[PDB]
Amino acid sequence: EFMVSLPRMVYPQPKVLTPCRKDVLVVTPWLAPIVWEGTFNIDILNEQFRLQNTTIGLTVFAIKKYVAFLKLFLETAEKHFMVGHRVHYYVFTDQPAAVPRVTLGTGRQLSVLEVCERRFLSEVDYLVCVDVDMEFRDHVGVEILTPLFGTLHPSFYGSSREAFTYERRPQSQAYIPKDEGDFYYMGAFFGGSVQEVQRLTRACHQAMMVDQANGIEAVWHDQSHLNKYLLRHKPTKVLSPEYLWDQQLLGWPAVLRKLRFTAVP
Ligand SMILES: [Hg+2]
Ligand SMILES: [Hg+2]
Ligand SMILES: [Hg+2]
Ligand SMILES: [Hg+2]
Repeated sequence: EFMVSLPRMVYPQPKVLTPCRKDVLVVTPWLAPIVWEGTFNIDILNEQFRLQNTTIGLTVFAIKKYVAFLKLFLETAEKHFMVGHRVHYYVFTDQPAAVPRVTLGTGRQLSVLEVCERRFLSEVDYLVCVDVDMEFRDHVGVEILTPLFGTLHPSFYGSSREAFTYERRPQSQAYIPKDEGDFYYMGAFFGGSVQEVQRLTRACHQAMMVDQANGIEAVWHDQSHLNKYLLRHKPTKVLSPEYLWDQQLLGWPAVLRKLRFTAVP
């Protein structure tokens, strides 16, 4: 928590009387930034995070045929994910011997765990939880780091809340009525401090057990419960769909200046 001074740095003065974006919302109503290209100066942010010796954990589950996605996923993470910072990849897999041997940059490591415990608390400062059937195509960096973040679902970012595919059955712990909801977050990319991520996954797991005891299974299971949690425990940042895109399904709209992390065709 003690933070050394930034060095002198030369960059454009912020413009108080020029909006950052005129096409999109860049702050939530609980004053959490919404991360779009143009909002952040990455040099400032990199300094702040490097001066804290920040370590980022990146977790992926790769079960059965999903092991095939690891090579592209890790290679492209090496090009685009937290470059310059300490990174610890945790690959959770039923096929440890099939994990590809990917060459890592300095300060980057990978653990294979055969299939949250406290090993994370001792090893990393932040945890980022993503799906493996994806590739990085542009910068994903410390601009996302915060106590708790969710990402806007790319199919729903323009939708009204009544059209969100939340769990709508009142018998479910994930239940959200039609007049509630900020955003529709996708399960494929969330994170935060280790403490906040473990709170979330603990809460989701308990709610999911309660539903199962009541003989009910939520519509988009993990994602429905994620959405309920983030409704009731507001994220400290929200990532734009730059951070979770499918170009084959959704193209490349003007509102996206960059496509950073995308579905594999
Ligand atoms: Hg700006
Ligand atoms: Hg995780
Ligand atoms: Hg939950
Ligand atoms: Hg969850």
